[PDB]
Order: sequence, then C-alpha cells, then structure tokens
Amino acid sequence: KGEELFTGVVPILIELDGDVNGHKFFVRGEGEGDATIGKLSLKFIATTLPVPWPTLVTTLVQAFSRYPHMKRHDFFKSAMPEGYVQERTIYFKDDGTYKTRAEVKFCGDHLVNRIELKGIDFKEDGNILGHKLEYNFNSHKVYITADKQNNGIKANFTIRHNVEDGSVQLADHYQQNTPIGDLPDDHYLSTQTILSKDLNEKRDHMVLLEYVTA
Amino acid sequence: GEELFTGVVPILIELDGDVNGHKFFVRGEGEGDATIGKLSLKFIATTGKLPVPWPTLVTTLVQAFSRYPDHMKRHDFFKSAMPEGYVQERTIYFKDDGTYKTRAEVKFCGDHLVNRIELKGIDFKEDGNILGHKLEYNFNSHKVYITADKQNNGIKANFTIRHNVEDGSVQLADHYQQNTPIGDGPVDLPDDHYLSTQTILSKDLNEKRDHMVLLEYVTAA
Ligand code: NI
Repeated sequence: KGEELFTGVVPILIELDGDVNGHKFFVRGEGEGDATIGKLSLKFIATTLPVPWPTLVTTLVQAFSRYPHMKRHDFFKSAMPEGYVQERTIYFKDDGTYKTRAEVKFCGDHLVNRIELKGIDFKEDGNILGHKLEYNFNSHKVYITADKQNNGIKANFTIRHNVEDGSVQLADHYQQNTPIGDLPDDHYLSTQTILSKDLNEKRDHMVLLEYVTA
Repeated sequence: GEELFTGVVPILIELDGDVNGHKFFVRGEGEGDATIGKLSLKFIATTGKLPVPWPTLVTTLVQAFSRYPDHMKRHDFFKSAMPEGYVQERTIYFKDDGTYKTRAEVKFCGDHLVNRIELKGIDFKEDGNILGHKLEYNFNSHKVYITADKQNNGIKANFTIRHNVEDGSVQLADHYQQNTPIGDGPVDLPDDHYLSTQTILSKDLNEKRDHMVLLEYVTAA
C-alpha cells in the first residue's frame, strides 16, 4: 500500500524557498522519476544563486531509491501518498549551516517536495559563499535507522564536496523524517549523481541525474 | 476558508487532454495572492507540443484567487469551499467549431492549492481557427456571470470568451459552467455577481519548450 503509485514513470515538481546569510533565493525543478529502476531526471532553475548549486543537491525525493525483499522497509514509499516531513541540519565544516524542513507528498499525477531552507553563519568568500566548489558531485552512503519515538526514521551521513584547488569540503548531515498520516531495519542508500548543463540556457540552472539504490 | 488565503500560496495545475484524438499534458506552476487578486503562472506541455492553441486552454487552467471586496467575503463560494474544495464542470462551444468538455477538482494539498483537470475536445474542424492555429497569442477582458444553484448547493456561470484571430477578427467561445462543493460549502448561497477578468499571455525567452506564462487580475463586483 503505496508501492503501486510507483509502477512506472511519475512526474516530479520541486520547490525551494531559501536564504543563506540574508541573500534570499528561489529554485524550481521539474522532471520525472522511475522508482522501479531507481533513476531520476530533473532540470532545476533559479527564478530569483549566492550559493553553489552542489550545496543544494542533498536537500532538493528519496522515495525513488530502488529497493530490492525490502519493500516494506521502504519508509519513503510506504508513507505515500500522505507523505513525510524530512527535516535536516547540514553543518559545513569550519563554515556555516543550513536548516531545512521539507514536506514530500503526492498531489495528483505529481509527486511534490516542498522545501524551506535557511542558512546561517557562512564565512564570506569561504568555499561556499566564495564559490570555490567544483560543479560536480560524488557517491555516498546514507545510513537509515528506525525512530520509535516519533514513528519515523533517522539518518546520518557526510557529503564530500570537491573544491576547485584539489582539497575537500565536508558537510555533516543530520536527518529526521516523520510521516504525515499513518518500522524498517537498519539499511543504506548508495547514491550516484551527475550535475550538468543545457547548451542554450542563459538562466541559472542545474541538470541533475541520479541513481540511488537501497 | 478565508484564513487559507491570508497571503501568497503556491499553485499546481494538472491538465490531461485530448482533442480529436491528439493527446497532451500541461503542468503549470506558480503563485497566487487572493488579497490583490493576482495570479502568476508558467505552463508547460510535457507531451511535447500542443495540438491546440494556448489561449483556448486559458479558461480551463483556480477562481479561489479572485479578489472579493471585504463586504462580499461570505459570497465567495470558491474560498469558503476550501480546503475541502469544489468540482468545476464546463461545456465550451466554439462558434463554427468543436466543443470542450472539462471536469476539474480544485482543492488544497498541503500548503499548495491544486487544480486537477481532465479535458476532452471533440468535433473540431480540421483547418478551423483552433486546429489551424489562427488564434492570436493574447487574451481580452471578460465578465463571468455567477448565479446561485440551490439545486446542487453550488453556483452556475455563463460567459463568452472573445478570442482574437491572427488576421484581425474575433473567435467566440460560449462557456457554460457549474461548480458544486466537495464538503460543506458556503453558509449561504451567493447572490448574482460577476468576476471581471483580465489576463496577460507572454513567453519566457530562455525556454525552448512549448509553454505559456500567464498574468491575471480578477476582482469581484
Ligand atoms: Ni489521465
């Protein structure tokens, strides 16, 4: 109950109302998802960035990860279509932190993820505000655990952003997800993500390809 | 239900349509402000290219965003139906051409207001104004006449859209509308009033896909 909504391809819409150190911004994303194979394809675009796109990549539909014998362990699919609240605190080392609250749910043929991001204490002209991050993304494993207290899931992981000079900028993620309406065992999502661009696009944008499997 | 439009709320529209067999899908997204009567939307055909001119889909693609003056607040059938929502049904007769049949469910889905629509266009003449794409990319000013429908605890609407044609004439589209609430509606059925509609159609320069961007102001009277 909830698996049938991901029988094949589903249209996605992402919305992010964000500000970092005061500089408000807005990003919209559209595209499609196929939970059956674990593929995502999206075209993000800043309609208002004071911040590099890759720091926004984790926070921008985990429901689409390919779960193999683990179908009921899928908190993300089973909370559908009521949805879940995903809350995160992202601390970037020796630099600022983002706070995000997002509501992921279904709305017609569409699956939607509403985000409000607020970023604070960022060093001016550090790796993030000085834009020293490479326009790319690496592969990571996120560890999902069960949370009996609020009938949901906790997650812990660290993102390794590659920096233009050759060093690395770490981003500690702390995550909590709880359902909107009406527990899975310790498992992992391994993520692979490509960031690119479209040739004839003068607007600020991100082209995103993801493969995530449980 | 008024409290749901205290300020700006995000909108999503879903349109599944086929005209004379030609299937399409339009998704729209944007923002609405009932306090000023403003709508700002960017629609997009995800099925590729529309077999139909954009202006003919404009009345079909959220009247809950129309600005009622304070003294008519209880007369706003659309807002009082929230968040349960209402069903909107229309029959559109185009003079010298086909007819649209539409059914939509307008309701809330989280912080969002969503308009889910399924349209069927039929008996449209090959080489007419519509399938022949002779319609100007713009939109005129109209008044929709709303009456109370005691029969189904809802409202009827009557109006005609005046479509400008590329060569210099106008193409008429008689609209027939009936709205019924999903839950408890308004505490009273509204008296005869009209919405004055004003609409701008434009394009985004950077967008190579088939799209339209819409700006609307609707106020009651
Ligand atoms: Ni359909």
